[PDB]
Amino acid sequence: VDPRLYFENRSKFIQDQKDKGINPYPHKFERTISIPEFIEKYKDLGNGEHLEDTILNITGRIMRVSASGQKLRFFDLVGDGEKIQVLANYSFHNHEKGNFAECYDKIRRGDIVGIVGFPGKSKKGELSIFPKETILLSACLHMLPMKYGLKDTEIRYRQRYLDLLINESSRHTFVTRTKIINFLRNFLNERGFFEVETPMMNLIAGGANARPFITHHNDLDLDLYLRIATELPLKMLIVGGIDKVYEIGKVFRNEGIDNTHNPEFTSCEFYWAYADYNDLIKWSEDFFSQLVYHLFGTYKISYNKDGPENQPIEIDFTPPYPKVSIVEEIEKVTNTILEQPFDSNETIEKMINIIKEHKIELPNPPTAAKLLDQLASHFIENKYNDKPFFIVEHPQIMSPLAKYHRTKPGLTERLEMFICGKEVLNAYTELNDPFKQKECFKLQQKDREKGDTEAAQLDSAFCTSLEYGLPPTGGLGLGIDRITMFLTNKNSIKDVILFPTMRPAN
Amino acid sequence: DPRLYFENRSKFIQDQKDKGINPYPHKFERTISIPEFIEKYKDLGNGEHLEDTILNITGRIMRVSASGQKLRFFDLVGDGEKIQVLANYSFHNHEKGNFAECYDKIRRGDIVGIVGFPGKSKKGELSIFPKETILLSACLHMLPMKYGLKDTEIRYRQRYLDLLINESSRHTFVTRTKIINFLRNFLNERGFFEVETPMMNLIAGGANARPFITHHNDLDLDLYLRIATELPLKMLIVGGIDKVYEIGKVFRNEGIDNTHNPEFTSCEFYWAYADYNDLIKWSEDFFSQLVYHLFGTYKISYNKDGPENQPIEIDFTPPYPKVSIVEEIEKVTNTILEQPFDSNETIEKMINIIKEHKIELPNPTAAKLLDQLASHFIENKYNDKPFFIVEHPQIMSPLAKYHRTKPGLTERLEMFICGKEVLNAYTELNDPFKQKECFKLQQKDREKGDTEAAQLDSAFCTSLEYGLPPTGGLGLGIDRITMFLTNKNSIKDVILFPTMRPA
Ligand SMILES: O=C1O[C@@H](CC2CCCCC2)Cc2cc(O)cc(O)c21
Ligand SMILES: O=C1O[C@@H](CC2CCCCC2)Cc2cc(O)cc(O)c21
Ligand SMILES: N[C@@H](CCCC[NH3+])C(=O)O
Ligand SMILES: N[C@@H](CCCC[NH3+])C(=O)O
Repeated sequence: VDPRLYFENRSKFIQDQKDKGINPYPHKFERTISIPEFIEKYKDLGNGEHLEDTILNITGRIMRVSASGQKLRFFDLVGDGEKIQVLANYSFHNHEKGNFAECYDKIRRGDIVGIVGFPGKSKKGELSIFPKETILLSACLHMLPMKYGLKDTEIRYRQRYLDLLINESSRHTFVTRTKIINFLRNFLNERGFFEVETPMMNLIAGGANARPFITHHNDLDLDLYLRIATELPLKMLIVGGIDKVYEIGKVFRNEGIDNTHNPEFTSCEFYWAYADYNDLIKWSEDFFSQLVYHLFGTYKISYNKDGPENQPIEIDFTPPYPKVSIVEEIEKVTNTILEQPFDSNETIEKMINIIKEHKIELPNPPTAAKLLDQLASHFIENKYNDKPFFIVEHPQIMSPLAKYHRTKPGLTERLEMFICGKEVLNAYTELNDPFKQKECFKLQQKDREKGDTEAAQLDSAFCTSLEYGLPPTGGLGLGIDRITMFLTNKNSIKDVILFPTMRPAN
Repeated sequence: DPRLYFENRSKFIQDQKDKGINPYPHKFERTISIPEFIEKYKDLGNGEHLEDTILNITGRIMRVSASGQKLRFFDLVGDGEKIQVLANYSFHNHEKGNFAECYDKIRRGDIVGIVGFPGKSKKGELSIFPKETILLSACLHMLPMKYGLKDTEIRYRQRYLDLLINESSRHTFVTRTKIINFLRNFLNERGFFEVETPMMNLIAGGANARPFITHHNDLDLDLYLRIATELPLKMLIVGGIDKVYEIGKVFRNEGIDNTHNPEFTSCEFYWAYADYNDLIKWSEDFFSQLVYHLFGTYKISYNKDGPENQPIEIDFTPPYPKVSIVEEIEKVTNTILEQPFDSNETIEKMINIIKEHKIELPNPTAAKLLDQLASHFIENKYNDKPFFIVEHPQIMSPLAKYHRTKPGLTERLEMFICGKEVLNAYTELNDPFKQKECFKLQQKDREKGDTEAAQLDSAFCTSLEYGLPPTGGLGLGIDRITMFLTNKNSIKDVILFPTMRPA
């Protein structure tokens, strides 16, 4: 009933041990077997069968406490996601080491224990460790929460260690997460790609449309920005001759937090010399179809799109995926023509009016790209939940770094894969002409002058590298935390990050 | 003069745009790479042409030469390998353009798309014989030669130029990536689990270092970049992930030199039920197996005093020497450092030792004092082999478990190559009551003006109360390890883009 008193009592227990000799936090307990190795080694065992001649050293944490009297104690020992029962029988206690009840009366739920004992099955067939001696390695001073206590509470986030022990689903989630990354690292390695590291602190934060973080180095007396993307120095490396290059790492964007946006998230971006939009389309279908089959043995997975209570939709990752041109589909759904230039007063007022007619949010500032972006967000982004699908060939006012379309004026060779209306992949044929790049950086600075503080600044060091000749390349970005959300059936980005960014408890 | 060169090539590109031809074509389908090309056709004798194999080649032209008007030669470099291109007036497809006009425009550094056949020259240099050559992306500047990158900062700002000219820089970052590749699989074979902890936190803990500050606007919240991955990894051990690690960047806001870049790559792992001794063997196993994986031997050549002096042989054969820090300082300085080490007297004693040896007084707490004594009297004891500094005082190690038999010390180890700290490990402190004792001690030395004194994480202290099992944790400095395995005397030579001033 009273956790504050429970913790105050256990604190006295630890100090009462030190006064009366014992050390409650010993340095080393040489373990002999792990609990998973234990279950494998002795699961194929008969009912009631003991092997009291094989003595083993095993560790773990107590998570269930019960007793069938003063002479038989029952526990649940967990370790590495698995579990065995501890069957402490008074007959098998090494009495030279201490009194049976005095030893086990101290055990509480959460205690980390070292056990010397032998393996066997119970009468009912429960595979158990049968201790000869049990020594406390690291006591748990607090009361562990119940599964109910964490269900719709933020303790999973602020106290992830509780979530990792109590909920089996949590360990499963993050084991899947690093399997997603393990797949992608080798998927690129087996294809001749070269993993690198580009700085996260920069004089200018380019590569995306987002407000950055700013820090300060004292000894240099220099203001550095946290990277919002890895796009530019990776393209500088293609110039350097590394024709197959990529990076898996954290990027930082100082903007709103919600179920799809954590301030720091993991991205992967690879750059592929002598590849284009089509290769990036085929790559995205190849990788996602194989990523999903690698984890599930199927191409169709089910996802609770509307939360856990409501029924799930089924997502079919089987290639090929639908391709939807952003301008012409917005055209069709709205029955209008977006005349070019898309950034003209006529086309901007037009889009303002169709945003106003449908009572959709007006973006501030009403830049032409944000109008198009909200139009695409409100009209084409949730077109398919049955499968992933590509929104392609964005106008050049939206894609300052994408190469212009080879047969469609004003558009780019850009693609974007969505799952359940959530952007998960960004790719395009790279804009490799320094003459046309400055015009998209100087037009972005004027967009910056209108209050669009996401409008990309002028990186000069990157512009100079374009002047030594960037070969025709194709680059693609992956939002890893979002891929993990869908592939682990979680509705929040806080559920696929170990320690998400939270409002402080003060 | 370069300025005129860039402007001619700049005007040259605009001429092509007005003249009709696209100077930056969208797509050239390559059939074969330059590495595959050498592998596929290395064995051809001097003079043979397979005129039937019409191939599509890519690369960067890095040499221009001619023999009259009908013969043109270039060096096509790609993926670190180089082949010849022999353009001859007979094989040229005259339907696509004039021979001389097509090839007079190609200059050193240009990205081209060649369609031709494989063959070896009369002198026997493996060549590609184009029927048609297309400029895919032009080099507008003048690329320097190898000497243009010697006495300059250019390698660090324009790493792409260094990678394109100095063939050794490409070897170093391949080695850097192979180092990390080996370490990840070394841990993964032993059941370790890779995670990613926050880089922005309410508190910067896990090391004795001053952090960077930043601000998240929507939350109106100041956040510190992580100086270590230590504390959030240990709370994951509490969560039941007994073999956890993270290979990533950490940020420390201090001075820059040849072994300090404000952001650097570390690897920390945490191994429950292991100890000071298990980590000692892990370090010896890993560094011996890593060296052998790279070099086929346990002995390395490293120019400790630069390429202008004779190098030394680093023998990574295990085991490595272990040296106690307080014991050795006391022997080498012929003094007695008494406990408490942060007592006024032995603080005054260490200060006087530094004074009569004429060493610089650290901005003078006992832990900073001890660190200075170790740096000048211990840390260069062994250069021919890596060695461990062990059993540090707890005054220095607030997160390390106290030594089980040596009072005042901890079960800590630091490994050094050529006097550079490259590894840090100890038996983790898991008694939460001793932890807050050590964190409150850091605040007293923080009150004396220590920017690098650890502030207490209340989240982390609460974590140990739920029970942190006996654990041994270790930390690697990836960049510094990369330096010694690539024979580099600066950390900037192993970081693709080191932190530097604006141009
Ligand atoms: O995860 C995210 O996805 C990216 C979008 C992602 C699409 C694929 C290419 C890389 C970028 C956008 C974003 C913003 C933010 O402030 C926080 C976040 O977690 C994310
Ligand atoms: O390279 C470095 O190594 C680490 C020391 C290294 C020892 C082994 C464990 C990981 C940390 C110290 C350091 C500080 C700094 O501000 C910039 C830097 O580049 C380095
Ligand atoms: N850096 C991009 C991803 C790669 C786009 C294609 N080069 C982004 O932030 O979305
Ligand atoms: N975080 C430590 C490395 C790990 C030490 C053992 N937990 C450091 O910065 O040196």
